[PDB]
Amino acid sequence: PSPPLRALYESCQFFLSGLERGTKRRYRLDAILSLFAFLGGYCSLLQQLRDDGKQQQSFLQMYFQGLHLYTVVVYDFAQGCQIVDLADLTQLVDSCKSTVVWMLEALEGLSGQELTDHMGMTASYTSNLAYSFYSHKLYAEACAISEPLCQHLGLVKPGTYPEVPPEKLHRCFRLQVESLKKLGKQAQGCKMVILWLAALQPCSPEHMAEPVTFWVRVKMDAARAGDKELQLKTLRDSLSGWDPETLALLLREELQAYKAVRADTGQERFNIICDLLELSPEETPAGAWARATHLVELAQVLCYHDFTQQTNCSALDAIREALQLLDSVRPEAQARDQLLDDKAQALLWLYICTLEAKMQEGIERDRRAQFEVNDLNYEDKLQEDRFLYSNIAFNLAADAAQSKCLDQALALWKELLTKGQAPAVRCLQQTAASLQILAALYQLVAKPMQALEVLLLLRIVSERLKDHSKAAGSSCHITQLLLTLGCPSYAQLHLEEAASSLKHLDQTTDTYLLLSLTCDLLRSQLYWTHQKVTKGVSLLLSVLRDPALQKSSKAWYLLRVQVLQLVAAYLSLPSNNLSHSLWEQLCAQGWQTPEIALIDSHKLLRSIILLLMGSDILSTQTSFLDYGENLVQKWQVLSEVLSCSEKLVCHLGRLGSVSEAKAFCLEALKLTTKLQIPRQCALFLVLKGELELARNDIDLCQSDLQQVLFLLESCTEIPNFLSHSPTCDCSLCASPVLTAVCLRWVLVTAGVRLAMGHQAQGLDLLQVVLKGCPEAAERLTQALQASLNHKTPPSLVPSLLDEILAQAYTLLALEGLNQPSNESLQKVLQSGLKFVAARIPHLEPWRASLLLIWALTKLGTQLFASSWGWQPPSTLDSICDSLSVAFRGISHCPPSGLYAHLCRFLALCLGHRDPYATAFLVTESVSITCRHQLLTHLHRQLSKAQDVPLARIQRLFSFRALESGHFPQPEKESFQERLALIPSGVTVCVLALATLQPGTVGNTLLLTRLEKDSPPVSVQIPTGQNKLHLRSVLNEFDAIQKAQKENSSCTDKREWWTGRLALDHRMEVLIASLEKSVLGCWKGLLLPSSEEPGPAQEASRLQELLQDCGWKYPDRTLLKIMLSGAGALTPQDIQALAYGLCPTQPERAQELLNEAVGRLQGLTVPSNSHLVLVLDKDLQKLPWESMPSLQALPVTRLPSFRFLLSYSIIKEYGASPVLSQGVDPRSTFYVLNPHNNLSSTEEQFRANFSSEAGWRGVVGEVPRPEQVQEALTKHDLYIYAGHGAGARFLDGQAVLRLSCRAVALLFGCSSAALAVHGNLEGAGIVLKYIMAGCPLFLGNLWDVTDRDIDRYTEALLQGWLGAGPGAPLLYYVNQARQAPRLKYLIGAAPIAYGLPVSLR
Ligand SMILES: [Zn+2]
Repeated sequence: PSPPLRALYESCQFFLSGLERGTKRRYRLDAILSLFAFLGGYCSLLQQLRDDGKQQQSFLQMYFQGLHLYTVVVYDFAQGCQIVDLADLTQLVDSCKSTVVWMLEALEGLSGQELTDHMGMTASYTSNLAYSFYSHKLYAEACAISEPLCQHLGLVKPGTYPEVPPEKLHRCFRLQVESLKKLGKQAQGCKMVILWLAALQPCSPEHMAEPVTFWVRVKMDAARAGDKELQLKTLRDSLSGWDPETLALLLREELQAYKAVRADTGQERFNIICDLLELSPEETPAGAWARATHLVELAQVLCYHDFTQQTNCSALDAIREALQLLDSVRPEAQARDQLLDDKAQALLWLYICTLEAKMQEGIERDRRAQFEVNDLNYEDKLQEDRFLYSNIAFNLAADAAQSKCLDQALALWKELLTKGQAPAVRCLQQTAASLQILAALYQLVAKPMQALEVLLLLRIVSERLKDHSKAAGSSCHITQLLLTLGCPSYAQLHLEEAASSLKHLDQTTDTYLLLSLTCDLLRSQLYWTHQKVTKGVSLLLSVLRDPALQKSSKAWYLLRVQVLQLVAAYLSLPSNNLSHSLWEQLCAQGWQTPEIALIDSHKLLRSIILLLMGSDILSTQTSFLDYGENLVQKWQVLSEVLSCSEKLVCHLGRLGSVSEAKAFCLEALKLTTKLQIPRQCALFLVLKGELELARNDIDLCQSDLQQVLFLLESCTEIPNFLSHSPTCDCSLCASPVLTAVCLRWVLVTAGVRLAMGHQAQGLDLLQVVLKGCPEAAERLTQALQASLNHKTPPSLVPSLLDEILAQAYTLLALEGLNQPSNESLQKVLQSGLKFVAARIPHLEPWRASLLLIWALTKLGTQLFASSWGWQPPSTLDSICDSLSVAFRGISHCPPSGLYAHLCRFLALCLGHRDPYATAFLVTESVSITCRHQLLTHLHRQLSKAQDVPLARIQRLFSFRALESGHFPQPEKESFQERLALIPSGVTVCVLALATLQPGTVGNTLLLTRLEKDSPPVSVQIPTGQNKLHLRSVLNEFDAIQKAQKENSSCTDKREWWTGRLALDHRMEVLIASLEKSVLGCWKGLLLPSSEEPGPAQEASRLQELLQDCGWKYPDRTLLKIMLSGAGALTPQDIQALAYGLCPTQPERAQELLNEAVGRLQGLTVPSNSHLVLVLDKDLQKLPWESMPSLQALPVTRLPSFRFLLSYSIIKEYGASPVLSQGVDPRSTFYVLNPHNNLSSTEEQFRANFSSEAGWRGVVGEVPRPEQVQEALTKHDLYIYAGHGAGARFLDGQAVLRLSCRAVALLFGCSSAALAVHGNLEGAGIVLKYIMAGCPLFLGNLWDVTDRDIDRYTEALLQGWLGAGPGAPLLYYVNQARQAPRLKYLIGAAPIAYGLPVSLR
């Protein structure tokens, strides 16, 4: 009784002493006995509460303390639970559940204060027990121990549990809801969430956020599980008789939660918005406000999903209704900050929906909208299409109205956010996201400065929202945009702000790593612009080797794209910077030239865009899944694609490849046509005009310029923009992109005028361009100063404006050469040289061009005649040094036209003083564009791979595979290593034309003979001093071709035949003039040497005497080569040699040479050998093979010297089977009469091609690409007799993809001919065939009139196919030229490309 109760105090003291002894002592199984003792004490406490009648508060506090001690002991036990004590924790939790039921009963009738104190202690004990149980994964036990609490909690009216701790209430509720979700209680979890909401009802909605989030989570789990009844059981029906305003707020919060989740939620949001519309009234301006907000949300939902049938409303109609409602609303002073940014969101989504409608309409419009003799210009015609009228259907004046919405939204948001006071908008998150989308859209439409304004505002929001990741992201974007414009200094402050803000994040999230990598990449870029390349390479290498760059995610892909662009920027630097050690480290990654990196970046961008919006946008032949960041990323990817295309087009146009540049330009034009943006269209049209100018197509360029003028006059809401003042605010002057387009327009117009011969107008226009560029730069500087407000004009602002000025200076100086008398522009060379010298590693090719102009100006002939040893019967030091420093500038990536001029001019200057250097320079000036294309093709093959022959071929062709030092020590070392690799018994001859004027054809021929174990031999032949110049021969050849075309179209055949005979006589005269008037006595350099001893002895003896005779440079090899053919030497050529080499005592030299020829007469036996001819773009047209002296030798022509070495490498690695085993006359595929325009050819060649062995053929129709595919890859002999080479079926790009393993006999009109458009190098299918690795290629050089090509084909085929086991094809090729009636008109057409090929 009372004494026992008094003893119960002593018992409690003893229990406290035991607990002190049991402190940190896990009772384990003895916890059960402790709980039994506690249950006895609880019975005693019930008896005391009966006796209590702080009468009972003291006993309640004692019981609470005992329960707290028991809870602490159970928490320790669960901390040391492991596998076993969990079972003991079950009994402990049963006892604790009995105690919790007792505590809940005691908490009843707690009146006040204790109702928040005793119930608070009960809640704390329950929370501790629940944490211990749930942490032990005892979901069922925790649910059982927590069921009594929330059940009565939720059931009780709002008065109960008043002002209870929301966190404590959340803690139990969150634990129970999480346990239900993990167990998948489904309905039970939803009802518990309902009780959670009911209990917390009298409070502000931020406390309701977590329940709502849990409701959305459980609903979406039901969604993955296929449940829909829960989704039907929405908040409206669930909450039932609740206050409508709270229900509307809860539905809005649920809508935002559904926007957050990463799943497709179109229908759920539609249901929520419809329910919001039903709840809202339409008799109160607050109702109008709610209706407008719901309408803009409905517009967001409908702008991407198709729900028209069940809504009977369009996005535009809904958004216009919302706009009218918003404009009608009269606000209240405290809530104006919501009407602002409500209007802004509405206008922005209006713009987005109108753009989407335009895109869909254009896609549908474009989708439903859908026999010349030579095929030289087939790919050009195929590339070109008719879409210029679409541009007229493109520049509608609705664009100003469309952009007005975005401008007004920006203005309203600026007014909202500028003021210092914290914004009162309910959700700043959505404002920040919409600001990001607006900035992306502004970038996409080529309005950069306005986009920067938005980004500054986004950072302001990040500070208010205290979210550190977005501050770093926005600062990185700001720095990237600032550097793209060309302001180096203003990038650094924002970069440092990003670096400072980066620190406040956990160092394990992907965000931290991505931001750190981006900042390091930006630092590397900033070093590149500030001449710190040495550590920039280190930073770039550390970024590249980092394994986290390869993680599969869309955010990392854009970082990879930017890294690739920076790699391309680094790969465009002269070898003086860095060092040898870092160069192969950089090249070891797998990118050897900037264009390779740019192409990889473009491919990555296309792959990214493929994953986001399908593929209908890019080309004509899924769902968007708006997810948050996807909306921003779409516009970002489109803008990046456009910028990458612009860079690629500019670089490829500069290099000298025009076909690829035109392809990229047309693709970009199509893309800009679909989106309906005139500003980008104008820039790409101007670039296309510039590309067309280089091909000499004046009218097409003029049409494109007219289109540019029409578009410029369309958006401006002799052209008028030339008269603008230096300072202006018009749309053309306010924006830098438009200013760049306008400045390019005048350059292209001046180029066209100069081409047409209208001089003195092009100079006038180019003066305008030169004057205009710096003033535009200064206006851009002022504009950037106003926006960013640092109030300090930042250093310099280099940009694309610099390149425009450089090219303008180049063209002005080049025009200066042709008119030497005008002093006013004779200082432009100096001015441009100073201007370029300022930016050394940025305008190097332009510096090289200006230096070449300076050298040719100082040229003022016999000036180069003291370096060679044959004269036809110090300034040099300065020219050599200047040309050397110009050569080292562009060696790493030379333009295809300036390199040849530099190389051949320097080779002329050096002369026989350094034979090795002269030979290297002459060899390094032929077929450079082919070398670039082969490097790109090799990279494509190697990338397809995931090899050793490919690696060695890459080393042989790379521009940087050499050591360091002076000029030309590494060049000579590499050249000697190449020379040691020459196959035996092969003599290589290079014929190139030395051009003085960099636009015309010269009159100097350079000849080089390269041989194994022999020093190189070089010589120069001037042809301007004698009649019958080289240009005379070229003009006569062109005249003969045009006369043949004229004579082809006639009716009477008498005149036809007479004209044909006269033309044949003219061609014979031309062929004779080639040998007897151009080469002269030096025909012997193209003949095989001698192996019998005795010519060497005679050469040595003659050398000793001729040294005294007056030979300025004595060479034994020259005499050996000339005397190896002593039999064919005529008296006149002997006189020419003696007079040229020996001007001191010509008479004695003539006598000695005559005696030497007499001694060597007869005892000459030239033997097996092979000659390779390397010709430049102008000499390739002439038939060198049909000279009388060369009509007895095997001759083939190759694009360059490195190709022979590549053939040797392939033969050593045993890839090519033809040059190892021999063309087998069993695998033949012939194409006869694709389109039936020929009749007699079929009749003649049908039987001759039918009755054979293994001759698969197709005759009558056009072969499908698969057949020719397998006929070129797998067969051995491919023959085509149709008109043209066949580019209609197998275009060059299809050929490049293959491996060529056959010999192609193309018997068509101009099959082997290379098209020379302007100053560009030759282009043809033969080049692609050689790139694919063709052992031999045969084709005609000029157009043929048929009926004699028949006889030539018959003779050649019969002879070579009936030869026998094995014979050289070149012998029968030379023997078959006598069959036709016209021996020089049709017999001289065929030529051979490749290496000699024989049968088994
Ligand atoms: Zn203006």
